[PDB]
Amino acid sequence: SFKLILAEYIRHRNTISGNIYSALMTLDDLAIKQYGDIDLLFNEKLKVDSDSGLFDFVNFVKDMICCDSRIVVALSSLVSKHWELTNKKYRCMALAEHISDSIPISELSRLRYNLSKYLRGHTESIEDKFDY
Amino acid sequence: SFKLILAEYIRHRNTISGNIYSALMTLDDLAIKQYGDIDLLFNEKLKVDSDSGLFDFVNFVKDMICCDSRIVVALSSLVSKHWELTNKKYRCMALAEHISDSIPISELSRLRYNLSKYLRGHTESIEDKFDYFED
Ligand code: NA
Repeated sequence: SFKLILAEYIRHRNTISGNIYSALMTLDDLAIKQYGDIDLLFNEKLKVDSDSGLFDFVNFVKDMICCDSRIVVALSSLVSKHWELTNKKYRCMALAEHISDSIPISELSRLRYNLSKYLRGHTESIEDKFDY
Repeated sequence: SFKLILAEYIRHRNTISGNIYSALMTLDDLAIKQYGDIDLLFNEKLKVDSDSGLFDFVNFVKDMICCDSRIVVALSSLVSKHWELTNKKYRCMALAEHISDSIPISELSRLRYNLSKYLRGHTESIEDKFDYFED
């Protein structure tokens, strides 16, 4: 159910509406802090517009999921938006189902916990604490 | 473009017609010899209907992308067909562009070499030989 929220967000980042999705867009800031220029990362490093762009993107994020799903969710939604804006919506659909399905349960719970805290106004940002 | 012909075949195996494509369908027999019942490979071993089916399929064939495009092309086309028939056409399109572009130029030329021979009636089946310069 939270999986499905994540999938929906990644799949439809470009047009989607609702508070929970606006919340998730605040994760962009983490990706920007981490990589600096996202366009450069997408266009020059990963070549996301190439014929292998979907697979090269997933290969880039595959190990960092268990490090920080916040980053992977942010990057996946941004590349999905990029692909939708270049008529590769099919890649958005393929990415969303696989990223959402591949976040391990520990990391999924962690993301849900920190998002919940943000959504109730307990925290300024979506943090990375574990609910022990 | 030969590459684009392969992409078209994989993308649209379920509905595509034409001499080049019916020829590529003869490669199924290679896949069936290699792996046996394709349905079992797809449904039980690879679980291609799962949310990660696309990526699990690509991972399964990735070792052959470089060295045996006959089998990779056949299996990709067959799983594409399966996904079109189970309402996941978006997977057909993601698969076709990636597989077609990930086959090395030398293996491309090889497939083209053997396919042309088949289509010209010089061989009974689509072989796996190299021309003088790649052998
Ligand atoms: Na020939």
